[PDB]
Amino acid sequence: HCLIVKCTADILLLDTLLGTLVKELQNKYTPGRREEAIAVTMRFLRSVARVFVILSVEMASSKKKNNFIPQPIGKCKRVFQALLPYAVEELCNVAESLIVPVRMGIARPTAPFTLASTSIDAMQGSEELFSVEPLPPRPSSAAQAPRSMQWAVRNTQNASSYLTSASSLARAYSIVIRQISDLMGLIPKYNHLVYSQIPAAVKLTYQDAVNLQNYVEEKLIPTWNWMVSIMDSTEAQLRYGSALASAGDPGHPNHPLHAQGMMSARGDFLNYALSLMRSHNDEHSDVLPVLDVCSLKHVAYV
Amino acid sequence: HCLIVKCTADILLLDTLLGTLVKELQNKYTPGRREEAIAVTMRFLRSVARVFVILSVEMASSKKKNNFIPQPIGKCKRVFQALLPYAVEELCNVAESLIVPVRMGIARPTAPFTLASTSIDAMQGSEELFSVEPLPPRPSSAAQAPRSMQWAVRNTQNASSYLTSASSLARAYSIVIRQISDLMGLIPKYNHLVYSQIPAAVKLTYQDAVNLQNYVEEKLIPTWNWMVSIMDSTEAQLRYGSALASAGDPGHPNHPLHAQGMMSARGDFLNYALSLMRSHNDEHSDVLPVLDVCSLKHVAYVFQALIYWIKAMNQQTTLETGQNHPFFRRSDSMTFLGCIPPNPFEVPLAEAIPLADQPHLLQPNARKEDLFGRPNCLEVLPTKMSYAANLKNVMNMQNRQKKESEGPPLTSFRPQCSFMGMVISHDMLLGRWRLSLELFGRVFMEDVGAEPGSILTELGGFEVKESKFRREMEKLRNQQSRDLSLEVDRDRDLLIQQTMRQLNNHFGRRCATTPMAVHRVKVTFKDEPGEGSGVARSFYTAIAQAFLSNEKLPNLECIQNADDNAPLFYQPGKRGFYTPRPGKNTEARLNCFRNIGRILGLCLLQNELCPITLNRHVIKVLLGRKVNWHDFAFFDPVMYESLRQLILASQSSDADAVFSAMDLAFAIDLCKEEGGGQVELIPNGVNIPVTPQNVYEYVRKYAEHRMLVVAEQPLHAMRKGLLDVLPKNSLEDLTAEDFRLLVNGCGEVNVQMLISFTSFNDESGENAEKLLQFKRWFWSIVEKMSMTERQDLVYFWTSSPSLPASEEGFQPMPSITIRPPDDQHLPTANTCISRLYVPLYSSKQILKQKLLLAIKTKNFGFV
Repeated sequence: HCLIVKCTADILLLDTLLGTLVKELQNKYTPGRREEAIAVTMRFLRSVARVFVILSVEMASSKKKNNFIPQPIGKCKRVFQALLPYAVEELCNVAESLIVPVRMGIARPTAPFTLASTSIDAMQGSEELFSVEPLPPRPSSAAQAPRSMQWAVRNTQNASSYLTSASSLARAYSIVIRQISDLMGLIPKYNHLVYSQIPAAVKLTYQDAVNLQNYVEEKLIPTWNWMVSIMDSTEAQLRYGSALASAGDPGHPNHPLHAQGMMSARGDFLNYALSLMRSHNDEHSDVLPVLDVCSLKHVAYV
Repeated sequence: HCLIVKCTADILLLDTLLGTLVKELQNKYTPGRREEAIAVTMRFLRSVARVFVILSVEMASSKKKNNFIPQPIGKCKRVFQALLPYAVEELCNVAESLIVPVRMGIARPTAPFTLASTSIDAMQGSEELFSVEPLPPRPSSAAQAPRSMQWAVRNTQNASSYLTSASSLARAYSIVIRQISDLMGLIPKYNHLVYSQIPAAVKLTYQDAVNLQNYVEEKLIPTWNWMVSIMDSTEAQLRYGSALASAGDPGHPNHPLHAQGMMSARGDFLNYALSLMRSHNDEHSDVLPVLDVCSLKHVAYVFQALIYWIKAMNQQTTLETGQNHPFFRRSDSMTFLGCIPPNPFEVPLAEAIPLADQPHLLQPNARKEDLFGRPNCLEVLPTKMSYAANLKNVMNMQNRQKKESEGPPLTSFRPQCSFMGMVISHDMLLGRWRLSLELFGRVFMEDVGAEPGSILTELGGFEVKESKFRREMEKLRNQQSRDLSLEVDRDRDLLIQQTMRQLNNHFGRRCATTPMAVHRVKVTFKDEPGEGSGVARSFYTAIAQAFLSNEKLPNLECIQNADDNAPLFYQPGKRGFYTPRPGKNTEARLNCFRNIGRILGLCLLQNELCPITLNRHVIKVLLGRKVNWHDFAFFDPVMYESLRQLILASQSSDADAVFSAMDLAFAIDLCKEEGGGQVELIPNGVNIPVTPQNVYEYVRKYAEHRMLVVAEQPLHAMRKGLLDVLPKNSLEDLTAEDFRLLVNGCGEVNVQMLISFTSFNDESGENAEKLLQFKRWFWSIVEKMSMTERQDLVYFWTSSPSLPASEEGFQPMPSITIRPPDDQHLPTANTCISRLYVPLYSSKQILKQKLLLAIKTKNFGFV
């Protein structure tokens, strides 16, 4: 953290560190040293990755497209560009670890927070998170939808919440997927975009690009299946509700274009449970599917 | 719907329908008709299943176990019992469809709702849901956790919500899993439970039961994997946090026992994300894992239901001088969940039972693990914290296991659970997820514990048993309109004789074979005939003091008209704690003891404390259940340990020489309080030497004789005395530790406990700050009181010294009235309402002096 975020007037230090790692990774003529260097490198890269994610999540994306891209994050990109084949693998694992609590439905509730606009107020939050000692041992002693789709929305026709935290983890996941794609994007030009840009970086070859791509695809299959299955199910429910809106009579008070506490709530819940049970066997021919899309913000990000 | 819920005065209609389906399902001789009938039947059954689930979800489970089981739901069960093999399959599919929206994390938010108590208001909601026309075509035009686990809870150390709907779907899922298990439960008896019960039902055979079971297992594997992986991950995080709490320094502000908006929230979220990323690669060695369990209510419901299934299967599966002899085996409370004993002959007494080592260590809400000493898919512990690796390992382990009826009639069906593991018995799983279970067993008890026979109640501590205790004792109290009245002196000799004589005249003029259930117990003193509760509390105290005194008794033969003067009780062994002294064993003595047993029954019936501190083996005998070597530690810890050392010496290379040098024989000295002299443990025992090979018998007979043979008649008398007042069933809930909390309450006056039950009233008219300073003064004085002075304070304030072990222990609650400022007057307490009244003293010194002088003026008048 401190080398990257707090040397706010230098870069040669970081370059020296990377040059050292690269030289030792190429120390093929010394026995064991190769594998030792790989193990060392990976253990460093996961630390870089944590620093990178924390920063990226805090800094608000500029809605005017600007190259502000503050130097902490630029430095992170430089590391990953210099150590590309390894950086890709560790990034897959960070991505994977961020999504699973949401993809299994487990995650904690939290209150919401504003993304930080200034570089300074973004950076400060990470200081208080990395300025830490291990515990000592015991002392010696949303624009609104059109009418053809409004029926499918929970609408009127701080405290913590589960959905806040589910959403923000999906937001965070997207960043890593973009960054992995970007690094895969550099590969064709790399025999130029190493030597014309950076003092030292890892040599790599077509065979390696193949194996990286194999690895990257595998790590995405679970989240892909989860996304696809939910999307298909949602699109089906929407299109059916539209076809019924065409064939049915808008004079009826239950038509999608036309449309107490505890018992109304138990009504809502029972309508939902009954719609769920019906839908499983296509026993649902003449009433709108019970649905709300506002929960699905995490699949939208993914 | 309408045939089942609205024909509220008929059943033959439904029977006719079922008979028709069954006949056509057996129409094998007509082509195609068979398959047509099956298709028809299934389409009907799914409709029945919807009706059933809707009803079952609405009707609130009766917390008193009742067979109300309203006839709509009974009819549903009849259908499924008549169409069993098909009913099972469709039920799997309904279960599956209910869980997936939660198991994928997708489900809608909703507001909460109350379960319906009456049958009527349950039924009405379903009417408005089934009274529907299809849309026409267009016209032609939570008890709080202990400190070792509090760090893992989001706690303080209508709108819709997602969690409401996630939870209620899990609640609904459990019902179907129970019902499937129940139907599988009927299969062995079915060739009787068809024809003896219902006009018509489907014939089925052993071969079919096999295939049903195959089908049912498969449909559960996904939810099983999801449950298991999350549980392992949770248990790992809990156990690691505990190990760190042991090794770390509690002086540090980040220790689990020691422990802005947007930025604090972004703090919380970042702490969580960082803990998540760290945990995946075991890069998490020196900070607590970020966790909250309150979200996990849906896995709690699913877990409870999945045990139900395996537990039912297991019921189908089950249908010396050795150290292995039952005397030496660990007993009630001691045998932990799926555990094997820390052997008492290898482990020090001090270590084997920290409660038997230190008797004052018992608390109402202590963890059972402390008191009795801390204890392939299941053998390897939940080591990894990451969710994902546990899931992957679960699937790999599952892959390891992957890698007319001829012969048996249904009555011979031998099912089990065998997949996921080779054999599961629920004790193993209660061994594996021990902490998660215990934590659920505090946090979710009000809700998941309301399921019928919910496994959480088996983790129910003292207060669960006490919740039953009030209900049973008040039920036994309110069934009778006849009081007990005792008029006694304060003098020890007169007090004993008068109490026992009046108890015999009350007992004997009522039927002596029926328990002495009474409306109220009333007591009046001679020359002070004030009456009722506080007087009776002062009496239970004083009569106990009279029995425990080292002074000589008056002749107990005086009690027969309704010398064996040895003191009634003595302290065996190197405890402060009592067993009856046998005296001359005359009938008059046993008659007295039989009345003392009645006093225990009476105090408990009234929910009043009796300060008689009896030893564990005495209490086990009173409960009517077996006494073990471990209870000899409760008889005499120093002798138990010395005999353990004698057994360690029997395992030494010089044991024959050491036992020769000790000169021990099968004869024991008894103290005067045990009847005195030297007694043979076996005939001719003085001439039979103890050897390293007979020592196990010697140590057994030594312990058995001292705990039981010495006092068998006093014990027989007291136990008869307890049964003379209370019915046997009331003993069945309790071990001696529980009986201690109910009989004696908390003997240790925990000042924080007393604070939480105390209310303050003000009559002084002085300002809230002076009142709060005076309240602080009072509690800081009570904190500085010795335990004796605290016990005297509660005795002065209430006419009893022990605190009740709970809120439920108080009748009525303790309270303090602050009176106008006066430094002359003393504090005074109406013990018949357990309320103290205190002047607003000008200084803490005067408050202390006046309070201590009052409670130490032990001659209390019975207000």
